[PDB]
Amino acid sequence: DFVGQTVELGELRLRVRRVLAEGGFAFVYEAQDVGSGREYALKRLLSNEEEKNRAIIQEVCFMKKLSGHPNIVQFCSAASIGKEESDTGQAEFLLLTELCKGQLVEFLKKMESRGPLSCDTVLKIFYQTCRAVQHMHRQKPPIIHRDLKVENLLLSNQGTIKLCDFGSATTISHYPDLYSNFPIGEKQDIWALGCILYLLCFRQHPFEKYSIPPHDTQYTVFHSLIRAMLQVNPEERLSIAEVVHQLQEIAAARNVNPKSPITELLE
Amino acid sequence: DFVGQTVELGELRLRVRRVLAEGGFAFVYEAQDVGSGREYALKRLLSNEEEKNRAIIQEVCFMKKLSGHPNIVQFCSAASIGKEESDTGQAEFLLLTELCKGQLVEFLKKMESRGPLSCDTVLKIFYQTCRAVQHMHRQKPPIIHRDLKVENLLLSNQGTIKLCDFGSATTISHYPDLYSNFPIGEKQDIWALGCILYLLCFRQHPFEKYSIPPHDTQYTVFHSLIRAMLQVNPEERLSIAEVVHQLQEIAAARNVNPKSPITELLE
Ligand SMILES: O=C1NC(=O)c2c1c(-c1ccccc1)cc1[nH]c3ccc(O)cc3c21
Ligand SMILES: O=C1NC(=O)c2c1c(-c1ccccc1)cc1[nH]c3ccc(O)cc3c21
Repeated sequence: DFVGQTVELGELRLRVRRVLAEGGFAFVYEAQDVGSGREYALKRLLSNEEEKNRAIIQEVCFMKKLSGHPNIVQFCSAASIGKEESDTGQAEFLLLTELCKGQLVEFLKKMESRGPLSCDTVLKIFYQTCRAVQHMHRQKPPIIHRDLKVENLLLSNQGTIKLCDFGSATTISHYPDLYSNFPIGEKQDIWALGCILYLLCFRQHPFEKYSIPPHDTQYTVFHSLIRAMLQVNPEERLSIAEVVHQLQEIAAARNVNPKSPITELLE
Repeated sequence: DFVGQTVELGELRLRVRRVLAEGGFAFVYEAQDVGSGREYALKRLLSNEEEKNRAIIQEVCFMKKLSGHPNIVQFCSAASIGKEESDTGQAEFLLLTELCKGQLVEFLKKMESRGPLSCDTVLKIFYQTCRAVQHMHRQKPPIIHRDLKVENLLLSNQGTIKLCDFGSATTISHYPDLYSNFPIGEKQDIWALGCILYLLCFRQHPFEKYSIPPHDTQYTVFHSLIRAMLQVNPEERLSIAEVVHQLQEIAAARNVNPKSPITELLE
C-alpha cells in the first residue's frame, strides 16, 4: 500500500507505479519522475536498528562505487527520511537506480519452451555477468558479492545483463591507501558463477558432486570452464580474470561480440 | 609448542618467549627481538579459508588505522607465510604490536582485596578506555568495536589503558571520500561501556534491568552517566562524545588529569 504515492527525492518527484520485488529488508518499486517522465527502480528499505542502518548504507556505498560499468545497474540517487517523519514509524532509505526490462529468469522461462539456448546466447549472458563480477573483484580492496545466483541477474533495456543485488556483499574496510595478494572470498563467487554456467547450459543446478551430461555435443566448449570453476579446492579454482580470459577467446573463435545485446532473449 | 622458535619478520628476528593468550582463531605470544632486545606482543593467526583470511586482514587494517593513539596498542609490523611454507599446513599471519604489562583484570583482582577502587582510579580507567573508543568512532567511517569488555582491556608499561582486540570490529567499506549522519552501531559500544563503568564501581556486571546500589555514597558522581549509557533506547543513549565530555568535567572538578598513569594499579 505504498504504490500510488509521489515521493520527493532531491529535486525529483517520483510516482510509485508498482511493486517489482520484495522479501525481508525491503521492497523495490517501479517509479516515474512526474515532470520528466523518466523511469527508475526505487528501493525502499525500512530500519528500526543501527545494524540495519549500517547494512543499508553499505549497500548504497557499494552501488555508488560500482556504478558506471555496462553490466551493473546504474546508481542514480539515494536519500532517507527519519522515523519521526515517516508513516512507518521507522527510518526509510530510498535508493534510486536504472529500471531494467526484467529478471533474466523470466526471459529464460520463455526461451526454454523453444528449446536449448544457443551456445552464443549462453556465452553472452555468462560473459556479461562475469564482467560485472570482474569489476567488483578488481576494486581495491576487492568487493565480494557472496549471493551470485541467476534469479538476481537482470536484463537491461538494451538486452544486456545487469547485476544489482549488493546487499550480501563485503570486503575489507579502512584498507591502507606492507604487501598483500591473498584471496578473501573471490573464489566462493567463482563457484557460484560455475553453477550459473552449468544452469544456463543444462537448465538445472549442479547440486541438490555434480555431473556434466556425458554425451553433450552442444555445450562441450564450456565443459572445461565449468569444471575449472567448480574445483572443490579454492586455490585450484579459477580467478575471475582466468574465467573472463577464456570467455574472450571462446568469443573471438566464434566471431561473437560477447558484450553485444542478447537479442535472442528479446524476440 | 610454538614457544622457543625464533621467527623472521621483516628485518626483525624474534624469539617467541611464551603464550600470553589463546582461544579459537589464534595465539598471542611474548616475543623478543634477538639483536635489539626489544619486546613485543606477537599474534599468530592460522588460516585454511579465504573467509578467515579476510577477517584476519581486516583486523590488521583496523590495527594499522587506529595506531598512534595513546590508549590503543601500537601496531609495529605484520606479515604472512603461505601454507606450503609452514609446519601447520596453513597460511600464517603474524601481527606484531606493543607488549603491555598485562590484562587490566589481573590488576583489578589484586586491588580488589584491598577494597573499593578510588573514584579517581575508576575515572582514569574509564576515561582512557572511552578515549580509545572515541578514536574509533571518530574515524570516517566510524569503526565499531562490538566486543568491548573489561577482560580485553590492557594496562601499558606506563600504567595507562590500552585497547587491543579489533577482531570483532566492523564498519562501512568503500565509503565515498550526498549526505549521512546515521548511527551504525556506535550505540551498542556505548551500552558495553556502561557495563564496564558499572563493573568498575560495583565489582559486578549489571546484567545476568539493572540496579545501582540505592545508598552508594562513593560512586554517586558516576550514577547518571551509568544510566545514560544504559538507556534501552539507543537514540536516548549517549554518544561517545557525550560520555567523554562529562568525564572531562568530572576530571576538571576533582583536579585529576584523567589521562595520567593509573599509579594505584601499579603499587
Ligand atoms: O535496480 C533495479 N532495477 C530493477 O529493475 C530492479 C532493480 C532491483 C534492485 C534495485 C536496488 C537494489 C537491489 C535490487 C531489483 C529488482 N527486482 C526486480 C524485479 C523485476 C523487475 O522487472 C526488476 C527488478 C529490479
Ligand atoms: O597487543 C597486545 N599486547 C599485549 O600485551 C597483548 C596484546 C594482545 C593482542 C595483540 C594483537 C591483537 C589482539 C590482542 C593480546 C594480549 N593478551 C594478553 C594477555 C596477557 C598479557 O600480559 C598481554 C596480552 C596481550
